[PDB]
Amino acid sequence: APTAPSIDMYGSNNLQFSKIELAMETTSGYNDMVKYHELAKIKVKFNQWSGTSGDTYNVYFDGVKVATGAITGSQTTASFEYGQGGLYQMEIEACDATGCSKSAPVEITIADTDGSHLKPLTMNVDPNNKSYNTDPSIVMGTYFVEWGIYGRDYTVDNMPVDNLTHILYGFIPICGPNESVKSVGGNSFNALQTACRGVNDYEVVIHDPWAAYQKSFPQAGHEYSTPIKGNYAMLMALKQRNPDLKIIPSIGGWTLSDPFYDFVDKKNRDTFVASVKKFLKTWKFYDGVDIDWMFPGGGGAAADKGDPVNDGPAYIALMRELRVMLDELEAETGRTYELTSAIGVGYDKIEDVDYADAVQYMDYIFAMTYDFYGGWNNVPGHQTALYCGSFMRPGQCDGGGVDENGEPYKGPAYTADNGIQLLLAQGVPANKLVLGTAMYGRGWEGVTPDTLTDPNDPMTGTATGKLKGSTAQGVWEDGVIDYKGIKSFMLGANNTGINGFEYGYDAQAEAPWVWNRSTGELITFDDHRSVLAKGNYAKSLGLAGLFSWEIDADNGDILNAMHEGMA
Ligand SMILES: CC(=O)N[C@@H]1[C@@H](O)[C@H](O[C@@H]2O[C@H](CO)[C@@H](O[C@@H]3O[C@H](CO)[C@@H](O[C@@H]4O[C@H](CO)[C@@H](O)[C@H](O)[C@H]4NC(C)=O)[C@H](O)[C@H]3NC(C)=O)[C@H](O)[C@H]2NC(C)=O)[C@@H](CO)O[C@H]1O
Repeated sequence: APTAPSIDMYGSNNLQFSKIELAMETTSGYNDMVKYHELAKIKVKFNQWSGTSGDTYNVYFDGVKVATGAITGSQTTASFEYGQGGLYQMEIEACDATGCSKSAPVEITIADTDGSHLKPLTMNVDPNNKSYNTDPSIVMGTYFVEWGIYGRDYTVDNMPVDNLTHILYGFIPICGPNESVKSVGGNSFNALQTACRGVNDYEVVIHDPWAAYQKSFPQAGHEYSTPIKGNYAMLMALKQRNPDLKIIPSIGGWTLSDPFYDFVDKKNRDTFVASVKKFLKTWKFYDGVDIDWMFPGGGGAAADKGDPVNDGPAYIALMRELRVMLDELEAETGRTYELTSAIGVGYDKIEDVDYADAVQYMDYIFAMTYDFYGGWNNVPGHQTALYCGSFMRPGQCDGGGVDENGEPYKGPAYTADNGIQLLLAQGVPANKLVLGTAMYGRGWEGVTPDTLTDPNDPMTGTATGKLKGSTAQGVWEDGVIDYKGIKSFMLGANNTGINGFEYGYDAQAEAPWVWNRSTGELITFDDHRSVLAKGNYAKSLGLAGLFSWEIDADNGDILNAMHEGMA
């Protein structure tokens, strides 16, 4: 037998290889920054500085032969390709006529976007998040936002993953018309332009590559040489920790829906669908696709867009086409992929789509049963109520009555049940509907007692403007506040109200509020009681389960109540 091969670690790139190349120190176009390979190029060097080198080598991964070639001289380079990610015990064998000798086993790392090379993620979850034995068949979803790692300081390892079936990752942009992005500020439009350089219109990209895959997280063991970092590497590790968990990219959202309006042309859908397939092959930790178009027929961020004739049919066609594409992926991989959508529940949004048609291709509809009322005007109301509140006029709930000016209502009032019933009325099965819970409040100021028509219902008052405050109190935008902020600064330990605020609950609507009489500050949100009511409602109707926006804003109370309501 010849001399046993000795691995040259430096000449073998410390045995670290990757199926994906990701730019870490620059920012450029998506296709410039991200290069995915179906086969990793492996290059291992070994030495035989004494005795006979032999004639032939064999490379083994966990005892399975993966390469073979010739040995010449004391130095040998073994170049081959390998397509499965993970950690393998590598042995290199040298053979001649007299026999074979093997190197000592050493670990080789081949990175892939399924996280197979990564150890399961260690968590840092707020202990206020409780442990539950909820039926795994019940949907328990939430949104994790890409930008939450900044001011909100909320990272993947903070998620109460044991209390979730679905993580929706917001948001994936589509290259093309995106004027609505400018309303965000923070240089987000320019960031999108950069990402889209070298990318065709209607193809998906990553908006924030720093957050997505570049940022080094010490809790995930990231270092300079780590081939995948950021939120994505952490989500990959999360898949290893919780194998039954579904992680789904959310495409669009309020600010990134503009390109959807061009899906009336099938050519644009074709381009999009193909890009999504590429995206799911590149990022293997993702378990499907979620479409967040706000909204078919219009009424979204872009006032100049919306086609009530063609948008709904395009939406249905998109779902059909996405399902065909996902079926291709299922055939190629043996995996199961999910197709979902978050949708508006206002009567004027629901009416623009035949969801009975669309839903045949879909696993779930995430019914966005919030944002019913808010700081966009000075009219108080329950933003996420199950039913019509006491503040509503007779006939307002169903929409058959008349407003202040004598003008008839144009449709049923904005409530969760009104939305759900409209979807059911179309023929959508209840077991595909997921009910939305809010982990945030919307709010006003100047709703002082004198503005109220009913003195002990602040929802009958009138605002002077939006709720204002600091990010310390969870106010990231005027008129919007994190639930955990409401709890910390308005509710207090026993939900009795602090800092001039009082707690109230509309039993008719199933909706809480906090009201400061002196400042006129009023906040509408979901709390333990209303979320219990939502869970009991979801069970009674046989809905698929519950979902929420956004997990960073919860302190545990809301997700806790979601589980307790579905018990
Ligand atoms: C029932 C019904 O039809 N109601 C309508 C309301 O939906 C509508 O109010 C609008 O509601 C959407 C959904 O909640 C909301 O969209 C959110 O917008 C914020 C910014 O305002 C986004 O958060 C930002 O995201 C960017 C990236 O895009 C981040 O960089 C930025 O840091 C984030 N800013 C903050 C403060 O966190 C959210 O991502 C986005 N949510 C979703 C789900 O996409 C709009 O803001 C609401 N519009 C207004 C004007 O308030 C209402 C008004 O149009 O009309 C009702 O009829």
